[PDB]
Amino acid sequence: MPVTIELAVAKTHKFGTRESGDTVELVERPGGGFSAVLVDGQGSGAGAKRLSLLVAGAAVRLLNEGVRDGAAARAAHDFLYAMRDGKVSAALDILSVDLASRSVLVTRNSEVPMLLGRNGEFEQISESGGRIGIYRHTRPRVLEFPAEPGLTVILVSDGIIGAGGRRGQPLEFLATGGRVAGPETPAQAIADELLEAALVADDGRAGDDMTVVVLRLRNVEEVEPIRRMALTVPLG
Amino acid sequence: MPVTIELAVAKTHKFGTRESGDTVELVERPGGGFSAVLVDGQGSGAGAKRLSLLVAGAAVRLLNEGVRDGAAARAAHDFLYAMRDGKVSAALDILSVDLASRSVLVTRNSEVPMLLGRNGEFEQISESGGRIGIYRHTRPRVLEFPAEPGLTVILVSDGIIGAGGRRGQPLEFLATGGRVAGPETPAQAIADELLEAALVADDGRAGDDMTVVVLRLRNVEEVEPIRRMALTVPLG
Ligand SMILES: [Mg+2]
Ligand SMILES: [Mg+2]
Ligand SMILES: [Mg+2]
Ligand SMILES: [Mg+2]
Repeated sequence: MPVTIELAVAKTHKFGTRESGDTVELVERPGGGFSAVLVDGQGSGAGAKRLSLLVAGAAVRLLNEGVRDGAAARAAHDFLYAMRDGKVSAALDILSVDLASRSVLVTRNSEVPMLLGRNGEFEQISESGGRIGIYRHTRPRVLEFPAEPGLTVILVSDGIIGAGGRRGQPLEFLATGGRVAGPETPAQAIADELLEAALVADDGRAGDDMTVVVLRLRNVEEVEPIRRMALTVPLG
Repeated sequence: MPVTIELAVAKTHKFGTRESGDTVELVERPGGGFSAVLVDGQGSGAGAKRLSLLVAGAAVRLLNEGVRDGAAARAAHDFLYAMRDGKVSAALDILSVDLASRSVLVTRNSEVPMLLGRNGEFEQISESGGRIGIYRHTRPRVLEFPAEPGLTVILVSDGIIGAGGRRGQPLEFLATGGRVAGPETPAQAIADELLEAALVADDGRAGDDMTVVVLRLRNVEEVEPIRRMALTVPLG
């Protein structure tokens, strides 16, 4: 069947800082479809943000050129490894729906778990290639799923996994994801609600930058092929 | 005053084609804030889309690197002029919220009117540099406005302006914009309703790719700096 892609993001910064070192960039693939690049750079605040932007940018450039996701992740690593002399790490994920291969690809270098929903049944997946920027020969670990209606992917930054840690009551990630992801729940509502649960776990003072990325594939129930995108930034 | 920023896009393609030649890409600005890059490649279909992705990708790269918006537009022009040997053109606009300068910039090489909302009313503005790609000495025109509550910018592709040509009754752009953009209307609803007005004017058969980009700055009504992004698109 034809598929509709919903992607959504909800994110905030560590309490006490004025910006996040987590970057999510969205890029249109020249073969059709889209990618989200999630980078969580070492550190917080201004410097962390500058570097996460450039790391994301290294991957986004290559994706724009139709370079394959794995190669793009390796390039982002090579960039960070060269520019910071093997001293700074970052978590990197690339989450793609490739409308030419009819596939969802997840290229992971993060050491944070993800959730996968298969028609409402969620599981936690710990497979990743670990962080980029430090080991010379770092490689992504890769997941590929047929792009069918009912597939959901939830990717987070470590600030979500860390929520509650301050008071020794860590967020139960898999349990909270399955809870919030109802059958008709839109991607944005999953992302919003997972982030809110993490914020409640940190008593409203994020202990680290927090980012939730949700992909939901569903059946087509809009007849005109309209593409939409929206960004909201409160408190600019 | 502090502002909450909404950016929304609604877009579809020319009837009888399978893809749009118009591209919108979003990029986070290193100095703080973001840019939307709108490109309408010459013609329609896959050729036009290749061209517009090529230009948009260049402009995103430059803005990610911190190249100032007017310089970025000229460099995107230099890139197209080189890659296609001076033979092909594109309409380009860059719409930026610069959170370091507290301003909204519109860098124009499109030759398509825009709408500007302020003082509780709308105006149509045609100031622009030429299309990019062909003329060696192309330069952007840059409009800047303070980033304050109550500011709206609506950018469109020429398929919106030309809607209603077939039936003899062109879409009334300013009247429609003012009608659909009431004080409390969200950016996505404005984008959607203007797109639909254009589709209706073309009797449900889009005469040329149609893209609506809406930026709305509003008073802060929220308390947590939680950024949200959403993309909804066919795979298909
Ligand atoms: Mg970080
Ligand atoms: Mg982190
Ligand atoms: Mg065109
Ligand atoms: Mg056009």
